[PDB]
Amino acid sequence: VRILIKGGKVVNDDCTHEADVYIENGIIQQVGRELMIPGGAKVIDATGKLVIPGGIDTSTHFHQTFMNATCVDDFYHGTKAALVGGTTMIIGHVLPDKETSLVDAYEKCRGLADPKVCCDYALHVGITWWAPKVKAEMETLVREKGVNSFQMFMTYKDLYMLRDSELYQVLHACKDIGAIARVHAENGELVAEGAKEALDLGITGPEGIEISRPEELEAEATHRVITIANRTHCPIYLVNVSSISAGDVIAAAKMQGKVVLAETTTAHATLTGLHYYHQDWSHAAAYVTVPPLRLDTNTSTYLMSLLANDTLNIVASDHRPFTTKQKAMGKEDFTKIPHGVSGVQDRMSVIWERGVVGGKMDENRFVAVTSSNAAKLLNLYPRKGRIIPGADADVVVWDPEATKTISASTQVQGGDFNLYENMRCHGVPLVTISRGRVVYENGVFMCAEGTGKFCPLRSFPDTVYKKLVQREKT
Amino acid sequence: VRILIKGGKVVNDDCTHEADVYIENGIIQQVGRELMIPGGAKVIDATGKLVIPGGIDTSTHFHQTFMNATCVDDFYHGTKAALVGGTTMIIGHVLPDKETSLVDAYEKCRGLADPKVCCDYALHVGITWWAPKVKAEMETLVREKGVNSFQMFMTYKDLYMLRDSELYQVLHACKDIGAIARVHAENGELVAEGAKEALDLGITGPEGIEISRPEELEAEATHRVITIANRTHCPIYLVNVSSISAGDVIAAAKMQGKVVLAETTTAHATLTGLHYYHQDWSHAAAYVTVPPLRLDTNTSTYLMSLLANDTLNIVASDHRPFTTKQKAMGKEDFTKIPHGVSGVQDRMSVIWERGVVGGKMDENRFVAVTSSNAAKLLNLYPRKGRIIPGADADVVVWDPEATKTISASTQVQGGDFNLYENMRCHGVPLVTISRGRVVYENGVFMCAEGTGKFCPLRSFPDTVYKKLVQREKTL
Amino acid sequence: VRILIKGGKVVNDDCTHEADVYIENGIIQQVGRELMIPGGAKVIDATGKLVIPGGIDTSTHFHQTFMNATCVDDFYHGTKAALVGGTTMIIGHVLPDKETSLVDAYEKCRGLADPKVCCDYALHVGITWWAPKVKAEMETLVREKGVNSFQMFMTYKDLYMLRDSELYQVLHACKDIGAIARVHAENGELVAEGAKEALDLGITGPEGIEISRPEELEAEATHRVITIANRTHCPIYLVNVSSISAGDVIAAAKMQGKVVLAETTTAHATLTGLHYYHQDWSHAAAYVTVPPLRLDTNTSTYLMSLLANDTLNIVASDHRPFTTKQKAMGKEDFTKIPHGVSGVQDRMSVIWERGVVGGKMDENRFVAVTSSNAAKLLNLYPRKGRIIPGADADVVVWDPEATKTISASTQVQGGDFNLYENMRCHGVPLVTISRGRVVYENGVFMCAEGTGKFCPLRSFPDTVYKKLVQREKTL
Amino acid sequence: VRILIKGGKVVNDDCTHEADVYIENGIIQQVGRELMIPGGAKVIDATGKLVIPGGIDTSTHFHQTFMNATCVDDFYHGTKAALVGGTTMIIGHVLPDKETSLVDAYEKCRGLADPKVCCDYALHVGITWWAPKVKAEMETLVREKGVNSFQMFMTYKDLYMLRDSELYQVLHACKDIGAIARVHAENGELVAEGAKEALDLGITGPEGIEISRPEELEAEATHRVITIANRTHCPIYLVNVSSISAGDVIAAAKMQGKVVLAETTTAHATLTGLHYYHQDWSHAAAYVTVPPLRLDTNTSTYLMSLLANDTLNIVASDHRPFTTKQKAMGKEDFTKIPHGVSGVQDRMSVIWERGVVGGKMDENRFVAVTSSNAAKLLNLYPRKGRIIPGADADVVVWDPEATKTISASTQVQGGDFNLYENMRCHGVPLVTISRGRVVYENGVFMCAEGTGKFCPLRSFPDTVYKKLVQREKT
Repeated sequence: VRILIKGGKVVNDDCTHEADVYIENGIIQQVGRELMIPGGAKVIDATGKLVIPGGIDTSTHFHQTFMNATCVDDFYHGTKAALVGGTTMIIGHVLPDKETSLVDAYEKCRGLADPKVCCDYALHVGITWWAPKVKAEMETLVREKGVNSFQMFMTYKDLYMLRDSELYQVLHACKDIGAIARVHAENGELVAEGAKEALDLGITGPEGIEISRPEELEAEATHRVITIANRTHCPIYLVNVSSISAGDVIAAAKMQGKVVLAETTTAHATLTGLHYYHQDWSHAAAYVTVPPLRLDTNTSTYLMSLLANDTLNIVASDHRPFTTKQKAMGKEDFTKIPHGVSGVQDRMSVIWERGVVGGKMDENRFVAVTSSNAAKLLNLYPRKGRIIPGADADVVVWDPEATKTISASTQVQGGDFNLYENMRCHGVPLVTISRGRVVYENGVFMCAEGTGKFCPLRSFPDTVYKKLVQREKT
Repeated sequence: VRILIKGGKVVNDDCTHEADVYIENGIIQQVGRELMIPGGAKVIDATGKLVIPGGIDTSTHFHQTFMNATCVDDFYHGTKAALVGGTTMIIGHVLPDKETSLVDAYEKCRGLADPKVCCDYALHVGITWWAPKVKAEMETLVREKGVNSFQMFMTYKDLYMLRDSELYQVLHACKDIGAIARVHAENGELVAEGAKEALDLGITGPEGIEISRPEELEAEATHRVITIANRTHCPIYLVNVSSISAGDVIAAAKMQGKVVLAETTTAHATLTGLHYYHQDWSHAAAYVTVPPLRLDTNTSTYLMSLLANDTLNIVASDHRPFTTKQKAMGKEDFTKIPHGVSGVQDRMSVIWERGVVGGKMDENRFVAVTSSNAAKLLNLYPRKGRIIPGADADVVVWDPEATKTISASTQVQGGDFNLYENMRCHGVPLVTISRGRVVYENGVFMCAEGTGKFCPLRSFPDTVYKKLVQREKTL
Repeated sequence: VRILIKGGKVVNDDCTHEADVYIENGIIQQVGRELMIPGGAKVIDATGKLVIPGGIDTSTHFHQTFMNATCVDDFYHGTKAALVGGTTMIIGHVLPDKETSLVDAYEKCRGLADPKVCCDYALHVGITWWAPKVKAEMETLVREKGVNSFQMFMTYKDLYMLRDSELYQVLHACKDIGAIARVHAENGELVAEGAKEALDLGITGPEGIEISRPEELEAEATHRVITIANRTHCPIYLVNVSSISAGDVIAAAKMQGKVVLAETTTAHATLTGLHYYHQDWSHAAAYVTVPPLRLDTNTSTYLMSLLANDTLNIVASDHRPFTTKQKAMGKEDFTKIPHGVSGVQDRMSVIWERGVVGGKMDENRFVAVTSSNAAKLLNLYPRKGRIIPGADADVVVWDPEATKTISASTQVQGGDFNLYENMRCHGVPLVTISRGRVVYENGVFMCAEGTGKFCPLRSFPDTVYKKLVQREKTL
Repeated sequence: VRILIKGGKVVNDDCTHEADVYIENGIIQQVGRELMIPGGAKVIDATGKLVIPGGIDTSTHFHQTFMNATCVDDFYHGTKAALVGGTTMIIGHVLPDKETSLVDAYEKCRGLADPKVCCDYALHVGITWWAPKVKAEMETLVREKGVNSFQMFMTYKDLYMLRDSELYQVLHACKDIGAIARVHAENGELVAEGAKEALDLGITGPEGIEISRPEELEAEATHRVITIANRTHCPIYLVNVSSISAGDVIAAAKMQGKVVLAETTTAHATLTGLHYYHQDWSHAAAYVTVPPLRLDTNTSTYLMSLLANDTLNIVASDHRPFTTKQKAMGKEDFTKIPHGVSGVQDRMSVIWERGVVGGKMDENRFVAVTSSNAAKLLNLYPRKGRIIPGADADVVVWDPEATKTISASTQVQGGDFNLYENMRCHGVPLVTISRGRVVYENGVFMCAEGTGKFCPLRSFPDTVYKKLVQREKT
């Protein structure tokens, strides 16, 4: 399959230039103004369009059972939805139950994904308890199974939560093997007490998700894990950053030279918690995730600014849709509403609209936060996240002058609601190319299940570790 | 005993005015310009002097056995040193070991203090472990043993440290019975790992106390306990605040309306951690306390500004002297150097010198940080911490033109070193009056052991709790 | 006139206690529990009530002509409204035009006020231009006309604005004569350009007042004047603090030990700029003042926390009401809407409701922000701002269980709107006493015009300057 | 001239990879692992070396008369010194006297530089007063004379200082033509009063430079000009940032999405004001510049962290050496010591040593702050600041395992002192290539005067303006 993308502007995270792109055998072969190529190529007319690295979504939960509900999208449907939305790689989550094997949970995931994915992928592994067995398994995963990133929780007391002593040991273990420590930082003791107290106060509706875990619980846990990480000399990556208070902690730490990276989600960057107070229970429940969307109307604008200014590095969907019927497990008790929202298909368009069209960042910074920063952290740059010769041919022809009104009735991602219903969004993937084949064009998707491949992720990504390895020389 | 303090300026925390003060039967009877009094009063000449409430020292450790050493000063010597240095009330610590009775520990302390104290006193009670028996003991102490303040530690893993879940319950229990929760906020897991790591690196000298617990450990724990307290709705009182980082956390919280109070020590407000690097091991060890003094040379100036600005409310000595021989338990392993410094006799003069003479605060703010704020928090204001009619006659005649230079060779407090050696002090107590008797005058102390009394401390002090009643209606 | 206030709780800024208060010849003679007094005193029943120092309102504009409109309330009506609302002292503004005499302007004000005031008063003097004649007039005012506070503006380009070089000299001159420098800190060049730009964009409605001067203009000017004051060593007092951004600058400065004080208005501490977008033009215009109320809904809560935390020291009304007809001068051009709102009668009740009932501060902090801090800054403490023997008898019997709802239809202050329309207030003055006479009781005001007196204000108030003496020795 | 650089690692601001580089006719022709090239090329053995974009020094003052002293380095000697130190482009300053023509001052500079420069260069133009004539001249310079950057001062009352009203008009004028506004932000009224007061207090020694302009004067002016710029919608570029207080202002503004960029100097990033108290007057005077080095021992470490974290974008030398004899004009009155220090030759090595070796940033971030960020701001990226095919052949073979001890006795830059005397610095330019010729190798410099060329700088650099032009669409 030989593809010539003609007439567009190549947009990488560093700059934009007019150039044609020639793809063959899964790889970008040439980029330049006037290309000499063999005849017979599929020609895509990208006049007026931007030719960008396909999106890399660093947080997705295809096929995951969580809080007794099973995500509506499996690996085929999730990756299809990602491609239609202009994302060409997904990183999925493995979440072993406490005191169960990390490797078994990883293998189960590999089995669900390998025969089904439409696009390239890799996996983060959840560290949900600690013991010498767990440490050995971390070493195995990094050495043999193409993992370089672990996910920890400071919340979910009695299910997934790690205590300070255990985080210390975890982070020490991650740095010794060159892994990235992702952490969900909310104070789990206080979250547990807050939910019990909210229920006692008769707050049983979805707004309990906000009331029971005010932002100071995030700011506190964020401060604490950054301190633990600085003492262990481990790089720390905060996830689902949701609040001004937490953002301010991260910015203060970075100011002091601490080795801190952070991700937010589309929803936290663009939506407010007023959705929890909607008159329709089902609408309100669809927005329930953690940390929750905050009521302060300035929060989404602030987080967008931080994404533009590199206080936050990366934006992910955190895609974990449930049906209305599954969400309704919590109809009489908000603590049982399963945490999760839809977004894998929405991410690129929503961030283009609120970020770029809204004047918060430019097109190059859009590429950085949707693909290039992630590729770097993943140790896959410039194989991914960059339009250059030699890179993987994961490419999106992006129409910056098309709008689509977003609606659940027209989406292919799972869920009964779309969080961005009726939003007019001015940026559209016109063509999605994955592994050097057109998989989405003229509004039609086509790609066989299992076409995508697992991409092993190598330890010690320079973007983080070159600096750290140098500090420890003294 | 009838006393007339004539010719001075009365300095309270609100303002200064020229007035005489007449005392009888332990109580200030009159304050005013041309007083009509029965003849035969002892007349003290205070012309050129300031008449101030006696110092209230909210943290002292007389007779305490800690880290295998027992504090040099008992309740007689400690309270005498206090009085000579212009402090007329001390609050002592009780520290029951894990799984042992709080009441028994409090009773033992009362037994050691009641016959020995020279000045009024009360006691904080340490909460070092948690269980239903502990909660019942807290209730007993507040309901009938005159306690209204508990001390907890987020550090000293496996000795005194409470875990986060325990601290939540402890703070709920404190606010239910109207107590103040004092907390020593350093991250105890990180302190434990830092010390181990420092030793493994061959850092065994006194500077290990700094290296092993950098200020981020105090800032993190300070932030965490403020957050816990906010969720429990308990007033929270941070102790031994040592760092810019921690002070900034406290200020950011107060900005947000959180119910946060904070104390620092004389040493933290005036000295730097350079002392840990002194060529004499014994000198360095004498400065070892926790959180440690910080190397950042701006630290003491900043903490003094916060005391002036009311980000920090109160200055204490945290008096817990040990000898060089005792300190030498750690000569080859800094983690065994027992934590504690001398200061109960130095506090008023040193804070006067660095605070008032240094231009960071005026004489009225000096009274607030040395007596009045403490009296309010203890529920003893204006009985203490104010020169007014009706108040207890705990009064100091303070000379703001003094010729003193501090030296260990002339102090009466315990310890082989004085942290402030050779410091020139312009403010000193000329006369100390406690319970309406002169106990120190013309450089001579006289007071019989056991003259001081325990002062039961009433729960739900208004200065903290009156606000909290209305605040609760909105939460 | 002899008055006995019996059965109440005395609430000063330090603490609350049950006590009776006996007044004679304009002065509080006794405070205490079972008072021995001559018979035939007027007895006021204060059981269930709080006895507080009367309010001191540090910013009022009675009789002022401003922006081509003349304030609805003169000195009689303004002071009557004050007294009905529980405020017993007002500080008025003098504002001489550029190149005109400060003294003549002060004398004219004294002429308008002396025969009309119902309560005690004093005056701030505006410094709107600079030259040797001005410096000589400042000196005259402080040396013999009882002024100790000057007001300057960093905005109103070409009307009242001082340039940076002039402000430096003005502040040096103020600290030399021991005055307090009040400053309205918005960037006047940017305010001028913002207004022009807003009009050019067709923004002509009242919301222009917000759009044209966003909070960064106040934060920038606030930072700049603090910096100027620090270099001149002059105490600096920020007025009408309106924003989170400005408040954060002030707090950051105080953290650094700068000599900074700050006032806000009732409206800024309680209301938002949403009022500018009201469908009735007249309603929107009634809220127009500078700096404007801010749209950020967290603003008033934050400023109230700063008042509770002492980042802000004092709350004033800034009373300058205009009618709807006067305000309508700007119906087609918001820049001509004269700046000013009603509030002198509302201040005590509104701050009680949002401050004390809201749980942001307690009753004692309420006294500090409404009288005591002002008395200190004015050099009138404890003559005013404290219920003690010897103090002036300016006293309010305050009912903390009141049934009032605020409405313009029942107010006695001027203006067609009341900013707080329909607000339920639990705290109201039952009795107001001024100069030791009852002037308001049983809902009836009675006081003859001119009963109030000018109170000369002495230079170098200790609360600011006593520190500065020692600080100067280190600089 | 045909050059093959073989065996090294190409280090750009985004990543490092092993690759050979082939240069011909002033331009990088190929980059790649195994190159097919015509025979007869000059071969440089870069095994063990890093192949980097040559340094771009955005602030130099060759031939400038300032404070009645004339800089010791002219355009030949300055640019030679730059090349020996691994900097291949310099941006010089034009500073018209108040009420004199901007264009005449630019033309005089062009005349001094064109026949003398050894390396490529361009010029910033000082706006030292304001009137309608000045605005017309700005338009001319941008339209016709290859200027896109103006330098303003908030200090030097009565010589160069602009007042608030004049800055407003200046910044409005700069944004309308797509220029960058560089500003030296110290409060000039307060600086003037502070120097008068210091002298009155009998402080006449070099330490007066600190005492008379404490950091709050910078923080205040920095806050103010950022506010002016935000109101005018003009990009603002702070220069010679020197203090924690000012850095904190810049970081707070960036957090809020304001369009703020900032530069520091080598000396501010690495040295403290204790040098003002040296026992030798001449040593102390050599460090006198503005804003002054600060006494707070944490300042240089903090500013280095900010350079690593992108609070500060760019590091320049601000090279303006004077002799001991010229500095001594201020022997009895510090206010007459002419402001200026040597550094053009030191910059790359000092920042490599303190930045990279000290573990504050990695090698890629070193390239960003020494060349790539500047190229972007200058509208010259990726022509400069990047090793890629098509880029200008301005390249340095950098030895990361060589130390040189810095000493004035061995430098080629001007001045009697070197601020970094005796510093052991572990990174060395082994080879400097400018315009595709070797100009420095085996420790020997060779390049004819006038070989370098003026590089016109085009208006509206995307890195700043693409975002801004979008904001003003609403």
